Amino acid sequence: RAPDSVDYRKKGYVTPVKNQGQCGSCWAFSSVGALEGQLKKKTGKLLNLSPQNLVDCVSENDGCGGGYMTNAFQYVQKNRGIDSEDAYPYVGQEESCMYNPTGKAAKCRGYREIPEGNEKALKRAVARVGPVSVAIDASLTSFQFYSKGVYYDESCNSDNLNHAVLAVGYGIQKGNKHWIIKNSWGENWGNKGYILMARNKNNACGIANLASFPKM
Ligand SMILES: *[C@]1(O)CO[C@H]2[C@@H]1N(C(=O)[C@H](CC(C)C)NC(=O)c1ccc(-c3csc(N4CCN(C)CC4)n3)cc1)C[C@@H]2F
Ligand code: NA
Repeated sequence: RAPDSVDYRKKGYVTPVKNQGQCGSCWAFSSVGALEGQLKKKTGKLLNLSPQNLVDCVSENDGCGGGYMTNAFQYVQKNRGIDSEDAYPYVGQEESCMYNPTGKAAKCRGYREIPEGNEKALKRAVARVGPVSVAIDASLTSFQFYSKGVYYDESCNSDNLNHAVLAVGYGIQKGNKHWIIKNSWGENWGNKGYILMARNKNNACGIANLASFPKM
């Protein structure tokens, strides 16, 4: 059995909260967050990886028009690397691919998709692998104005995924099981950039429907 609670913020696996701006690069932030966790586990060092590298260079995605995290991990593998944020900084608009192997800060040997809808498998992956890339329905006004507590809205649509975020842990708050979710809308959004989302509540907001992690 996995631990009852896991919080990778407490383990030094999670970089500061970023702000993607208007660019539809949620997928790229979700992807780099999962890579950053694996890089810390493998090398002992926490550093910011480049979402702009992904935006500009993953041709299977649509840059600031959106993308998938699976395609991002596939690119890092096929490309034999991803650059650091410092080497390839975020500008929030699409530009020509500027990937440089001199700035390479991580590699990827593959990825794994979590079995669809399986929150227990997602829990075990978070516990035993690290932070996991996830997609959710973030379209409700109640999500937009999240402040505190465990987020649950009966109107959330588990069949309508429209945002990519990072599951950095899980636990329980006053009896309500949750996922600890890192967003990419700045520290001013939510609770210092984070939201606790209902866990084991009928796959609320589709949290386990499009989850994946990279391998290093
Ligand atoms: C996030 O910033 C949240 O708001 C934005 C952005 N979104 C996404 O990235 C979502 C995330 C999923 C639900 C995990 N993804 C998409 O909406 C998405 C995925 C793929 C594509 C795609 C790939 S190739 C391609 N095109 C279209 C255009 N033609 C000319 C070339 C190929 N499109 C697009 C969008 C959701 C929201 F967009
Ligand atoms: Na692909």
